[PDB]
Amino acid sequence: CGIVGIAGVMPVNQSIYDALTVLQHRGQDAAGIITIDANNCFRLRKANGLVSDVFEARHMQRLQGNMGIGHVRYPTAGSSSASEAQPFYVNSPYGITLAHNGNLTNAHELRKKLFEEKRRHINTTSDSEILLNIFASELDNFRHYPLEADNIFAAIAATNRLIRGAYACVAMIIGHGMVAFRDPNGIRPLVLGKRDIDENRTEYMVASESVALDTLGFDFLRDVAPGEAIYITEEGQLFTRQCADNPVSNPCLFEYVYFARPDSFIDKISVYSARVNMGTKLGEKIAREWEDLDIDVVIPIPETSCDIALEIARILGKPYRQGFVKNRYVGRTFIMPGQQLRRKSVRRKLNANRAEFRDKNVLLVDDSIVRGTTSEQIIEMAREAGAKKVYLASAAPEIRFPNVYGIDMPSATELIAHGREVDEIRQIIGADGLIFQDLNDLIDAVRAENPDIQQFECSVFNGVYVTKDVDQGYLDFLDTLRNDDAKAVQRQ
Amino acid sequence: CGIVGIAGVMPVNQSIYDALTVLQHRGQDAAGIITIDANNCFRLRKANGLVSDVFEARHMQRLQGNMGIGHVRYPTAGSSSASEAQPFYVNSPYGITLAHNGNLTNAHELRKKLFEEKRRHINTTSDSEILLNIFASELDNFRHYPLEADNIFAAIAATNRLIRGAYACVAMIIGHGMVAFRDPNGIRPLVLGKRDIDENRTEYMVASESVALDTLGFDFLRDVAPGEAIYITEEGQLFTRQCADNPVSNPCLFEYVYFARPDSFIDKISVYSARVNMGTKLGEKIAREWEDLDIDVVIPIPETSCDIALEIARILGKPYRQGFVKNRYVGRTFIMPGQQLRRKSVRRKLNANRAEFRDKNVLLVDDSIVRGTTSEQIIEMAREAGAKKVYLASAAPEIRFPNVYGIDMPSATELIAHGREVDEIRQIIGADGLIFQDLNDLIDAVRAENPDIQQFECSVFNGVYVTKDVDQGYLDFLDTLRNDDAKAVQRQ
Ligand SMILES: Nc1ncnc2c1ncn2[C@@H]1O[C@H](COP(=O)(O)O)[C@@H](O)[C@H]1O
Repeated sequence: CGIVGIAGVMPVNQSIYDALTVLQHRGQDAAGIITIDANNCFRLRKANGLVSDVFEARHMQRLQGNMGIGHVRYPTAGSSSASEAQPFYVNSPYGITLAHNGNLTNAHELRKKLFEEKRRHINTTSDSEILLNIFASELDNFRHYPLEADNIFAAIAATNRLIRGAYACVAMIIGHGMVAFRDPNGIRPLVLGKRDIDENRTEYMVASESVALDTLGFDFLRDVAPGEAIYITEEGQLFTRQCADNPVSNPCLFEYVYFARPDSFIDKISVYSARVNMGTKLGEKIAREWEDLDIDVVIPIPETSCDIALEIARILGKPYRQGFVKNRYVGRTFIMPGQQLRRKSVRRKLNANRAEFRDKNVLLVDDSIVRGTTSEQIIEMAREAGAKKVYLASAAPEIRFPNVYGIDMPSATELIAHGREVDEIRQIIGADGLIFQDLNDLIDAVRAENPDIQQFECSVFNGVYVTKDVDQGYLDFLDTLRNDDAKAVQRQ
Repeated sequence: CGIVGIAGVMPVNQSIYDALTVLQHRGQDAAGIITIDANNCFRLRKANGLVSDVFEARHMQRLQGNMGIGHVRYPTAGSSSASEAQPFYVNSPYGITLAHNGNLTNAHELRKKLFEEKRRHINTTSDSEILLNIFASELDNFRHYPLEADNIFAAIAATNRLIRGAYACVAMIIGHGMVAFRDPNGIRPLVLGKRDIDENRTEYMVASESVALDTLGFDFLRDVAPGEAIYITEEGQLFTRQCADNPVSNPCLFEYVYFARPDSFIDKISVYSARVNMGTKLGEKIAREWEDLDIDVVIPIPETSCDIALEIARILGKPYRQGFVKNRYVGRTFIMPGQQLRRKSVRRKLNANRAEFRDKNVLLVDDSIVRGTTSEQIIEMAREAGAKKVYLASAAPEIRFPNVYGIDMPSATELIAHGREVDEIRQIIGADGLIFQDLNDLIDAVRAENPDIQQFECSVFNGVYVTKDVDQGYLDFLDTLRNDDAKAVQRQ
């Protein structure tokens, strides 16, 4: 998911729209934008589909005000295509709205706490609504008006003690301002920016990625620190505070692997550069370990893999050819009574340039291998195209565990790498040869861009969750959400 | 514009829908599909928008039949966005539908002929409607029913003798079958494919690009030769006949340069390979002419330019780096009361990776330059990013002339290279150095993939129109049309 928040001195709707357009790659399932108009009332518009689908002229009209936050969703367990999208909001205390990217590992607990102690009803399965409510109830502990920045930081701190997992949020509070905070572990991305209009009138902005600041002409100030809370008042003043106890930087290694746009700088690290380095490391490993076999060309599997494979091709000193072209326009498949000769699912996504495979032992490069069904077919497609030997190289290490901090992944039992050795996986997908990026390699490659970061969040590879609170009782609860999501979507 | 036609032994609506999505790059203004149902009646659905927007479940359900044609439009003169899209259909004689990619230079004269000799009214300005009525008019010369393949071909030849321009056409005549033909010069792209169901049944299909055959699992048969016609009966019989005098192969050069997909093989030439070749020619040329320039990095402008730039960087022995990222999703700007318009952005379509320009002399590579408006802003961005010297290389030569063969292009007036010298253009766009590919070189690059092609269609570069019927007078006519087009679109 991706979030944006702009506190400006002029109408923020188009900016929030444009900003979401460049964050669109973080979730195309749904989109929402909410602003505070001249009368101190929220103006909301959220629905499923791309940003362009969701917002029309009549919708932009009503999205009045000089401050608003936006969100683009990625379907997950607890928030399917059918569920209510973000941002959510409550009218008390004062009127709060919030959008978030990340996942609360103690969500269930919190829903219970909220009901028993605060009698606060959570109407959806979105942990975003829970988070908004915990935050809301904490602000309810201040009897006087208006609130002082500390109050808000107190609330935020309290919230950090109560919730667990990964999160990067932005929210607004009527009559006061806009706030944004990152989890104590700095797992989920969040950056701050500004844009001076004139003498003493700066507009501030926060977003999941730097590309949102760029596209709007905002000056990149810095990343929001782990456990830190930012608060911009309605008068344009920026305040900050450390709201966590033991803040640590354990950036999500996946953001760098393929989820984030390569022109983004996350925690002083360039996604593009990081990826190139991944090609260097993998290319070196391949030269070392696959010394004897004869590959004739390196072929990336769109999209992420392009620059990485190029680097590997360079290291291997072999030609790089664009063998697969991605079908940028994917249509809907209509269920019609007797779909005679259907189109191959894989071909729905990619197309193979026959000329690049004929009688060539090819080496395909992909950012990651999750299910393997896909992988198996891509390999199959290559053999169909005329490739003698088809070898696969993954830029990411074996994905063995599901992500519970913000990235939608299938259950541990669906991940083909879970409980399998490289050679088995190779046989299941039919690759003549398979090879993965070693985890420490991947780390060095990213860490090279910023040695200050000493540990990354990489549980999907090692099964080590920085928050420690992930268990099967919890993993199974996520599956209950997913099931209700599937019956809801199936119902539709 | 792109076209597709399938003569199948089972429903074709989803397949045609599938085909058009991989040809979506050929036109995104409007889409249309038309099938002949079990009752020998036309099933049509056509509207403005992408294929995935025009076709909803209820429409697909109506599109019943085992034979149909599809069309994705790119707005041109006469066929503005507000204009009725394709396919078009006449109820007589027999019932004919036609969809085409190209343009008729003698359209205006033909429209007059139709009215005076056949009292055939043309409701739109789309030359396709004229092409259809001409064809219809020719088929109206036959008494006996049904029509023998000979009558259809004779009719097609008669048509070829009256119309002039470039055109790849697909049409269906009720109770008979589908016919496809290519202009006598072989300008517009058209391929034939086949899919074998069993011993006694085969489905055939035609498309502007082979990528459409590829995706539907059709075996590539061959390109439809210039002046040739293809007839596929409702019973599955394929007929081919040469319907033009002195046909010659002059494939459109712009297809290979930018218009077509890299994974297509237009007239035996792989678009990808042609593109890579262009980078060799341009790299060598730069290495020769720009011998003393300090070029720190080769940065391609997405996306056509990527693989080309890669080649140039190899030739120059300079590092290739992704300094520009194309925002895959783009939205519309809104007309709201009171707000200020800031409708002047390439930043909406592109984002610059700052770190890749800082204190560097960059060589920006683009596929072509038309109005120069884009390139100016691209160069500006690169300067904003901190680049010292900004040089520009254009994969295509100077576009000084308007295209009148199916490819949309602004009037000569809006063409920056029209009436200007390289240096002059460089000054207008603010580049430190500007270099274009030599036309003869471009020809080598493409011709290298298929030496049998003597001459190509280069009018946009040299002003030589292979149909020998274009002159200032006619050019003015096309502009009066663009003025009518504007008004209809401004109106909506
Ligand atoms: N006829 C065309 N219509 C639209 N875009 C084009 C066309 N020819 C080239 N382009 C693209 O537009 C850029 C040139 O446009 P302009 O700056 O308007 O001259 C190139 O990078 C191409 O991607």
